[PDB]
Amino acid sequence: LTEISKKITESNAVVLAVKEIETLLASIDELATKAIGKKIQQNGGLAVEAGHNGTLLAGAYTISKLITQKLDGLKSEKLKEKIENAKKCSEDFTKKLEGEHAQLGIENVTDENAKKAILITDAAKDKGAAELEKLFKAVENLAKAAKEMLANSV
Amino acid sequence: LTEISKKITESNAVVLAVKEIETLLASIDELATKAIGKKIQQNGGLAVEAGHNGTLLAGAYTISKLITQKLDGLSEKLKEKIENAKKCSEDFTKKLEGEHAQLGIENVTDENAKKAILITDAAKDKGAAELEKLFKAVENLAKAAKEMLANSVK
Repeated sequence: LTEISKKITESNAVVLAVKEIETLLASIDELATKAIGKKIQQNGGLAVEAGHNGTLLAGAYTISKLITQKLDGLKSEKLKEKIENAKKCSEDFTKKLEGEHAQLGIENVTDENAKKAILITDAAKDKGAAELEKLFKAVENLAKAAKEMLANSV
Repeated sequence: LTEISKKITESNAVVLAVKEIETLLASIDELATKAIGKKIQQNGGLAVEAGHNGTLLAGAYTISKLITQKLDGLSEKLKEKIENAKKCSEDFTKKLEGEHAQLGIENVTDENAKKAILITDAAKDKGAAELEKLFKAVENLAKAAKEMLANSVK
């Protein structure tokens, strides 16, 4: 019974650490679905302001660089393959954004190009969003396995 | 007792839900410290691109509203700590809206963006002071939630 408390707390530490990565991905999705081409509006809400998404994409870039860092701190023989798959997907996403600097690494990034980078429901998603979509799937799979380990401990 | 396990899972759900809010705040701090006045750089990293922070602030505004929603989703022990954080989250959102003249444009200067979301900014008079209070209210809420989970696991 002394082993169970040690097993529950340490497996919950993985669930908490994975939740951090899940939420970082959700914040990118929130920037993509709500903030692209927008500006703060008088009396609340967002108003349309097309084509100046350069600093917003720098923010998604920085969060992608936080996501791989969190994946590096994860270390479990059962989750080794699922963790390493998420880390490769997180690096691919960051590298794809870097490769599209000609269109994404400017101030006046168009709404279309910003969506192609970070909006996973974008039709073309050929400037990073397809890599972001794989990163979502890899992290969701890692979360499901971690949540099952905590349920088996309890 | 088998009933204790019900206490562990339900109190761990609170820890997970608060961690989600903490991470949303960390993403805003990551936008503030790294992305303001920046753009994606060829070969990696971020390059200087002053101003044009308007859509980045729209993203911080959107994440601030997600934080308020998550605080609404939250335990008769933590009611005052939850209500205090919810009040701080609404104050932060309302402060950003009130500064729409300087924050609700395309070409938001680096200085004004930092006054809004960079809690280490010296002036911090366009929202960052409210953000700093929100950080403190959430970290105090997190400490209380993890203390309740530690009492359950023993």
